[PDB]
Parts: sequence; C-alpha cells; structure tokens
Amino acid sequence: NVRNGIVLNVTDTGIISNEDTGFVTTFTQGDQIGLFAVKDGAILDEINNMPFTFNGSSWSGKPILYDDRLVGVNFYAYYPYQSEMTGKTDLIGDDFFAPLAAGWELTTEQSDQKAYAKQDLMTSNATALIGENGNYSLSFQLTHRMSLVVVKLPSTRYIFTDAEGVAMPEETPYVAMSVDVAFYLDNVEEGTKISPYYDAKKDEYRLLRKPSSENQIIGHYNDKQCTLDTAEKMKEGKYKRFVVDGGYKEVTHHLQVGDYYYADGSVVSGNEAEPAKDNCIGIVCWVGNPMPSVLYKDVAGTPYTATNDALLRSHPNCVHGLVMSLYTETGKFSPALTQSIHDWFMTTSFTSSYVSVTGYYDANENNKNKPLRFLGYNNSEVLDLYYDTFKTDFECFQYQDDCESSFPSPSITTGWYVPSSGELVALQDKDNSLESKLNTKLIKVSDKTMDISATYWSSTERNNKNMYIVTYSKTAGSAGTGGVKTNTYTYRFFLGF
Amino acid sequence: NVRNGIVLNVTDTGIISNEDTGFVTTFTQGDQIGLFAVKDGAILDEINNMPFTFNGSSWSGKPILYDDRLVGVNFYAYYPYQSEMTGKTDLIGDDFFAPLAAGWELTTEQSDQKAYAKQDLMTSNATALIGENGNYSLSFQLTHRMSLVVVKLPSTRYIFTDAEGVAMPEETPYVAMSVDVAFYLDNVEEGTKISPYYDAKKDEYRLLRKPSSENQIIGHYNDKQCTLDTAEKMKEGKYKRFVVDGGYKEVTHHLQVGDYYYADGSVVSGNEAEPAKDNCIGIVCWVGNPMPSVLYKDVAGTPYTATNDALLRSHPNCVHGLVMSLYTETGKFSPALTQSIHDWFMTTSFTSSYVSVTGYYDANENNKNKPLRFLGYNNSEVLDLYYDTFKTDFECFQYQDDCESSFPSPSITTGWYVPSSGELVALQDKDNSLESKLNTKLIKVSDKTMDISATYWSSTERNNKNMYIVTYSKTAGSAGTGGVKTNTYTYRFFLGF
Ligand SMILES: [Cl-]
Ligand SMILES: [Cl-]
Ligand SMILES: [Cl-]
Ligand SMILES: [Cl-]
Ligand SMILES: [Cl-]
Ligand SMILES: [Cl-]
Ligand SMILES: [Cl-]
Ligand SMILES: [Cl-]
Repeated sequence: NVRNGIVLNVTDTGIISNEDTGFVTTFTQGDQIGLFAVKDGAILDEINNMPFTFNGSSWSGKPILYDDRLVGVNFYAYYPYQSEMTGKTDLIGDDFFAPLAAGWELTTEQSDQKAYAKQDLMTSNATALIGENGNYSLSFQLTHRMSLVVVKLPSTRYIFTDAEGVAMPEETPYVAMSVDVAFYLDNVEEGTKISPYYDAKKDEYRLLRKPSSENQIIGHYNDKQCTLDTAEKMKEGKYKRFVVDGGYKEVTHHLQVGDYYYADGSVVSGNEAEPAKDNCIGIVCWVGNPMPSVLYKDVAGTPYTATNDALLRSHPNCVHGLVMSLYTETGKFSPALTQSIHDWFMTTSFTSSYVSVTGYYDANENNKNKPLRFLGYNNSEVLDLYYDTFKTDFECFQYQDDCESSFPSPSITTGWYVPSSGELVALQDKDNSLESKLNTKLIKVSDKTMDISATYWSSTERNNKNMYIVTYSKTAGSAGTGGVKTNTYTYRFFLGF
Repeated sequence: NVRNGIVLNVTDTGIISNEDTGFVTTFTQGDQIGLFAVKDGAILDEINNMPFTFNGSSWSGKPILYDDRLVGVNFYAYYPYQSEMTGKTDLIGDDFFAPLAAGWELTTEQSDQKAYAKQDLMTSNATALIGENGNYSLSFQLTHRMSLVVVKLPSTRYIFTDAEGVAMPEETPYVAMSVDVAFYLDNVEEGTKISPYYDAKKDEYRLLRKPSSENQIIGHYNDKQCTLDTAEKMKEGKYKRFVVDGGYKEVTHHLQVGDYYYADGSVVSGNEAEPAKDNCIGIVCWVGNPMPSVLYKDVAGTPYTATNDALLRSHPNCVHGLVMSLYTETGKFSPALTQSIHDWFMTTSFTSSYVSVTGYYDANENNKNKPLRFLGYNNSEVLDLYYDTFKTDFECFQYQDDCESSFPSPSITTGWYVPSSGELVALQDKDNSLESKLNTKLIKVSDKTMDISATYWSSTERNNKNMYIVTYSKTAGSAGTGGVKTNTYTYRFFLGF
C-alpha cells in the first residue's frame, strides 16, 4: 500500500423492506466500481470514472495520492463500472448520478449471479476524504437505484419419522419445493417469459425492476397460478416480498415402504385410499440411509469407506431412502463389449474413489457378497465415467432419459439410476413385500405393476457380455448371471432421497 | 339446627410428603367421629365418646347445648368412631389419644374404600369452643396417626396418531398400565401377599403402615420385581412415595392395522422384525372409532344413536380401534333354540337401549345392510342379558372364557367378544389385507394364522337355529346365513380399545 495513497472502502446500505438488514451486497472478486472527484463544479481529469476492482479482500486500481488540492473535493462512486460515462453525470442538479439511473436499461434476464450483478445499479452521494498526516481513506455508502421483486413460493419441510415419531437422522432439512415454475410479464406467452434470480439457499426468486413500474407478474407453479401486482410497490432501493400460498411450512411424516413419491419430493401415506396420479413419479421401496459406507461400515476389511462412496460425495443429503419408478419398459442394456466395464475401470485413476460395477471380479468382496450390496448410484457414476471416455450410446441411457422425461426426479434426489442387483433383491422378502407392499400401490397410480415372473436388469456387471439379472419367487429375489447385454429384460429405475 | 346447639366442623390436616397439599380426607356419608370433653382433669359423663355421623353435608348426633360449664373445657375428636374406648384415652400425659394410637391394629387388607377408611386413625389435640350469644362451634383439626406407603408403577400414555402425526380424537388419555401386580410383605409367599388400596384416578397404590415399621415390601409387576425399603421412611402423618422404573411417561405412536397388541394395552409397530411373544394378546385389525352411533351417524333414518349404543355407554374411551385375538379354536356356538334371541329380545324392555343381534329381521335395517354393521360389542351385551334371564351355558361363552384366560384383555378395553358379521367381513379387502396385513403378523407371535379357506362364527343371528358365518376369498369377506348353531366353525375374538 503506497505511502500517502488513499484507501477505498465500499459499503452497501442494502435493499430494505418496502413496508431487518434487508439484502446487503458483500461484493466478490472481479466486481468493479467507478470513481469521480468534483472540485469547484467540475470533474477532475485525473479522477474521472476511474475504475477500482475488488480482489476478494480489498479495492485496487491506479493509486490516488493525497494532495492539498483534494481539500473540499466531493467524491462519488458507483457500481457496476461502465467504460462509457459521457453524459451519465449531473453537476448542476442535486443528484450526481441522475442521468445514469434515468437511462439504466434493465432486462428480465437475471437467472445467474453475473446477469443479475451487471444490472444492480448502486450509487453514492457526495463523500468527503477522511484523514491526516499521510493516512487517508474514502469510505462510500452505496444505495441501490432499482427496486426489487422477491417471490416466495410454497414449500414443505418433511421431518421423516419412525412409527414412534422419532425423527430419522439427516444432514440438512428435507424440503419439497415447487415444480414447473415459470414467470411471465403482464400475460402468459412464450415471448413474455422472464428469468429471475433463484436463491437456492433461501428458496426464493429475486428480480430487479425499475422504480414506479406497474406490471403484473404471472407465476405458474405446480398446477396453479398467481398474480403478483407490482403496481405502487416498486420503490427505489426497496423490495416487495410476495408470499404465495403460505410460503414455507413444516410437517412430520411416518416414512414407510409403499408411500407415494411425487415430482416435488413430497410424500403421501401408502394407506391413502385415493392417491393423486398427477406428478406421482414412484413408490418408496426402502427406508433408511442407503450409503454403502454407512450400510456396510461393520463389514470385515471395511471395503466401503467415505473415500470410495460416490453417493455420500455427490448427494450427502439423500439419507432417507429409495424410490422405485412407476416407469417400466423392456429393452436391451448395451452392446456386448470386448473389454468389460470392470476391466476398463481397473486400468483408470478412479479405483480409489469408486467401487467397480462388477458383481463377480471385485478385489475386496467375493461373488456371493458383492451382488447383494446397494451400489446402483455408484454404478451410474462409473457408467457415466465410461461414457465420458468412449461416448458409446448404450440402450440403458435411453431408457433412463425416457424415465426422467416422463417422471422427472426432484433436484434434491440422486436422479434415476438402474438399481444394483442388491437393491433389486431387497424388494422382495419372505412375506411377499413385492406384491403386498409395492404392487398394491403401483396399481392405484399406474396401469403397470411389477410382474413377479419377469426378469429385471441390474447395473451389476457379470463380465464383458453379461449383466446380473434379478428374478423373484413369492419369498425371495435372486441375482443370476445370465443377463446377456443384448437380450431383452425389464427396467425399473431407482432414486435416492 | 337447635338454638344454643354447638355446630361441629372437622378438617383433615392431611398426610404430607416425608421429604403440596398431600392426601387430604374429605369424608363421606356414614363416616363417624367420637367426641370427648375434659373439664378439670376428668371426662364429662355427658360428652364421653359421643358419636357424630357425616351425612354428606354436615355432622349430626345428639345436640350439645351451650352452657357456662363449658368455659375452660378441652374438646377432643377422633376418627373412625369406636364403640369401646375404655382405656384408650390418657388424661395424665400430653397426648390424650396416646393409648388408642399405641394399640391400633393395622392389617394389610386395605383393597377397598371401607377396608382402608376403618383403619385410617385420625385424632385432634385439645380444642376450644368458639362463640358468644347462643352461636357456638367446635372446629377440629385432625392429624393421621399412621404412616403411608405410596407406590407408582411404570405406565405409558399412548398418543395415537395418523401417518402425519395428527393425534386421533379421544375422550381421555389412553394409558398402558402394569399387569400381574402383586405385593408381598418381607418375602414372596402366598401367605405374605398384601392388598393395598388402588387409586384408579391417580394410578397408584396406597397402604397404611405403623410409624417406625421397617419391612421390605416386594412388588411383582409385568415380568420383574422391585423392593420397597420402608425402613426409616415411616413417619407418623407422612407418606413415602416409591416411583418404580420412572413411573408415568408419554409416547406417540402411528396406530396401524397389523400392530402388535399386549396384555397391558401397549402397542408395538407391525413393522417390528422380532416382536415379543410374551403377553402379546392380539393384532390391531381396524383403526378408528368403532361406535355404531359414530360410524353410522349419516345412515338414513339414523338407526344408531347414543340412546341405543351399548359400546358408547359402557366403554366411552374405546375410540381407537379393534384388536383380533391370537386365540383361535373350532367349536359349536349354542344349542338350537325354539325362540331366537331376536324374538326374545323384541318382547323385553331393552329394545330402546340396545340393537337386536339379528342380521335378518331388524326393524330399522334390511338384511343386506344390517349384517355389514360393526355391532359385536352390542351383541355380547344382548347375549349377556339373555344369559341373565335363561342361564343357558352356550358353548360360545366357554370359548370366550378360554380366550380371556389365555390372553387377558386390558381393563381399559371392552374385553373379548365374538365379532359381528360386519366386523369379520371388514378384515378382508381387494388387496388381500387378511393374508398381507394380518397373517404376516400372526405367524411372528403365534403358531396359528387365520386360514382364508375356513368358516368363521359371528355374533349376528340369522334365526332360532342359525348364526351368520363368514367366509373369504382373496378379495372379499362374505356373510352367509348357513351357520347352524350346533355346527362346528372357527372362532376369532375381538376387543375394542
Ligand atoms: Cl451478494
Ligand atoms: Cl415463508
Ligand atoms: Cl414362489
Ligand atoms: Cl442372489
Ligand atoms: Cl378421601
Ligand atoms: Cl410418575
Ligand atoms: Cl379367491
Ligand atoms: Cl356379505
């Protein structure tokens, strides 16, 4: 920091409620401000739209050295810096940045941090230099020149419990959030669609608007609509929050196998006599934490640890259970390969961070134990790594895409995957849970049940030509090695939540 | 109230904690006290163990008229009045009732209000007459001379909920209380068994003991034991409360068909992998309020009202559901009758307060609707009224006794009864709930399941010779009229809770 060099500080006064701290900008590396110095009614040539960049810790630019000529000077700052400021300042009026604000062109494309930030105009009023004996600073207070729309759609936290009301352990709240969300300006049309900023942490949408604007914003979500009347609520530097149908709420639910699972992540009791078919994407088929490093923590030699647990790494919040798709089709899995996915995998740098898809040649578990483990999510990630290398369009990827297209998985889940042979075998028990707990629900929300006499694909590999395939009796599932990749068997997809 | 007649008031100072108000006696109609008047070191012949009886509002006896001779007189009172008080008072010592207390014989037979009250010795100290100008009163403060043991065994309130944790409506708390309760003095033997007073309102046992007594009291309950060391805790006019294994506690439970039901009224989730067989008496087979005036409140002509609802009248707290017995046997129901129970019933004064047992000749409901109603509890009470009149030992009463002997029903339930044909038909649905929800539980706690091909007795009468009998397919129950009372069919008992 140059001797006699003026230090720059920038503070956002924040966007406050039209009716707390409000929305205060903290700034980030790369943000730029412009600085002006006005002396005796004229901008100083040396400090005329001078840019300063935030590096994550402080504001840097060309040093401004203190001089006695800076006594009585009015300093002004604005964000975001504009290369062209000709005619954007006013020396006569009482608002130096009045033309910048008047001509500020705001669009409805604000869906990412950069698209929003570049439109969030902030300015200071006349600021004095503080200091003496070579230690000087400029500390600006910035105010937002636009207005802000905040939308809070309805959401539901589920506290999943056992039959005694004891909450199951989790990493973060499980929240069902609105789906098929679209916002429109004044009327619903493809050309009037607007793109607000989605705050995933607060679960709310934000949109900068010109002060005194009066448009209706139409929101579509789930299967309904709302009208957000912004007229008279668009004050400069202030926000209006629209809470739609109660906003956030919390419920408790005894999570059980057979419960109905929906596109927004909501769950309905499997005892429901008339379940809604709309947006139903599957049935809860297993309750508990399905991470292999949790399930198999006490297995001899600890073959599953946090280091090689892809599910724990990619979706640490999915500790409640598994869902089976209403989706079902018959088809091929992949072409017959020269080199198995297992054999390819063992030649890569991924052997410490993933588990092989093989049920048969695993280095840590024998061919009796490995096909019984819950590893479908792992297997999907290993198959994605294989795809990234060879770009072979396996038929299983097309069925996965089709399941996702017809029954979109919630963003809070793993997404759909072909279950491992272990996950499929666990669908059946000695009390015929497949027919009694699953098919009795499937028939209420779908025209297809899980045929107990059918053969099901797993994502567990036998060799270069075969997958493990699962069959059932009325008392057990059985993982067999005869699943020739080019044969036709039945698909059911799973997701973790 | 006689002019110049002294008014008597009696107040118990109460039994207080050895370590609130404590246990304060309020007195009841028929209670008697004895009164003494001591003048110049001698008992007055006119007021020597004079009895006074409480009538529910006031104390009455032979009137005591005020006289100047009563100035300076010491009055004493004790409870309960004894016809013989010779040598039971002390004029020399500072405690007038010291010999009464010293010779007081206390037994361990205190199981009813009268057996307890007759042993609860209470006395006053010297009391002065209050008043002037013909208005006088004697207001005694009585203190308990014995000590008191209070035992609080463990109990569990169940707040039964649906899958969303919403409490089901109820009239009073549902509480599982200890069973097979027995107390013994010093050691366990048939001859050392003691009978304390059971306070059903507070769910606790009380036993008067001599002050400074030191016996261990051994309590047996459920399948365990406790030792109550009374040594050093038996102070005159004070109680010691022993809280066994935490005493009263509250839990919440999602009540479902298939849940395991126990002898103490406790319920275990039907999802339990290893249910306890010990004290299991049945399976929850229906959830909800089973009172016919509630279930059928909207039926045309309102055939079921509070006036003719025997279940609501006798067990108003049984609004949670029904349980089916683990018990099952085959046998006859009754002899063939000349006059049906229905035909007998219609000639009685009970036709407005009960529903007929007939499924076929009901005056308000036709023969298609009447056999589908839940009326087994009603039917048991009508059959008891028939037994009270004719004293015929029907075989169904012997099977009921046998079920109760092997699987005792909790005191908070209806007790076991033969289900109506309507209750049996509701055990099966289109998703084969009989085999999937009931038999899968029965096989874990019993060696017998409900055979879907068997024929079951109901308590619904067809005519003088036949009962309705229920058969099942994999999709429905069917109530048939071919149940000749002297034929052999299968019994399953139900209870309401
Ligand atoms: Cl920010
Ligand atoms: Cl909210
Ligand atoms: Cl089979
Ligand atoms: Cl297997
Ligand atoms: Cl009392
Ligand atoms: Cl307690
Ligand atoms: Cl059938
Ligand atoms: Cl029928």
